[PDB]
Amino acid sequence: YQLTCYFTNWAQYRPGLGRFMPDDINPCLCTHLIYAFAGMQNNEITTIEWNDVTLYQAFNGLKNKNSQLKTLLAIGGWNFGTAPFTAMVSTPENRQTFITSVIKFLRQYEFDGLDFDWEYPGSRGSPPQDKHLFTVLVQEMREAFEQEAKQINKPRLMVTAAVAAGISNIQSGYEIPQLSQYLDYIHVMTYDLHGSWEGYTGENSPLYKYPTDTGSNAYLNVDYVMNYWKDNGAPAEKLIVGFPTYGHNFILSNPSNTGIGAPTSGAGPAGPYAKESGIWAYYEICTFLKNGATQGWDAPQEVPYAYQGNVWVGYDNVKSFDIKAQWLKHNKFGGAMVWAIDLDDFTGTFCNQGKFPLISTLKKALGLQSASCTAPA
Ligand SMILES: CCNC(=O)c1cccnc1N1CCN(C)CC1
Repeated sequence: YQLTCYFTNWAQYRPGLGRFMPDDINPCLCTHLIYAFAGMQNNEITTIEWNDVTLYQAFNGLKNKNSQLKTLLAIGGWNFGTAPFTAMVSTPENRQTFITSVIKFLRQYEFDGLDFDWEYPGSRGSPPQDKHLFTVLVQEMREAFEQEAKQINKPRLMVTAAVAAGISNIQSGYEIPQLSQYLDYIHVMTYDLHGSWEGYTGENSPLYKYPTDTGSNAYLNVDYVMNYWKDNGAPAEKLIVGFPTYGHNFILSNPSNTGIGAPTSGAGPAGPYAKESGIWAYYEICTFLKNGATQGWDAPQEVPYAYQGNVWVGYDNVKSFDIKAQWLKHNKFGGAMVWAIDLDDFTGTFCNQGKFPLISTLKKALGLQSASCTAPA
């Protein structure tokens, strides 16, 4: 199994104990590390933060401590949107310009591959033709990587993608069988499956449906999404399950109603570290629990929740990560990806469950405890 962990280049701006840099990553923890995010200018890949070059060096320098560790650069993300992707795939010339730039960039800064985080082909402004053009782009990148590997006599660069969990987004976004052929790994975003935008409490990443989930709401769980990808053409072995080291919080309309599907008035408060509206890092959630919140367990969906006064949070813990990992193994998927390494309790001081408690749970469960962690020769 792979254990693939996203690192975010804005975690550096968090105050005090929240500050997270590439050198805070245990190089033995994950099998793959993904750097979020790269940008695009004139159909060519670029940095986005002022100090990305320095951070790349520290990030890829972690491979000097683990001979087996591989790194990838993720281009795009939510705020990036679809416009530069649409423009880049719109002509063969623009795609070639991009692919050439990527090969040069990854080799220069010593990344082992590219993760496409186009959110999403065929939606959020992206026209219908981008569904097929995304397939074309990925195939062309894969084949360019194959050719480059032989010309310079080095291992081939990897091409992966973070992909939609919403069924509508999947249907308008991906030619699954064709796309799966050329991608090395498919990182399925099996989280953000519920949120305050719905007007009621719901879990961030429930494994199974809740009894009341009817119609299209029955699709908002890890099991359905992963199986949808598999049943519609993606090989299980290439499919990577998304694991969140964060939760979504809510403001309860009635503090007396604290169950799944309880009416809410909006997003819960930003945390003191990640400072994200409606989102708490796992370590921020641990503070919530320590400060007197009541623990809940969503039994049908195998995930925890917690509430105090008018604040409700749906999240993942050691128990839920374990259950999901056992499920993953039973279904013979390629492994797990984690958003994000900087949201786990990396210091171990918030949750008192050791360093990186959530990711460590996956490392143990996926048979990676005895994985090689030695500097290269
Ligand atoms: C911060 C923006 N993140 C992304 O675009 C992203 C890219 C790849 C995988 N997961 C992503 N998240 C979507 C937003 N969620 C709140 C966390 C996970």
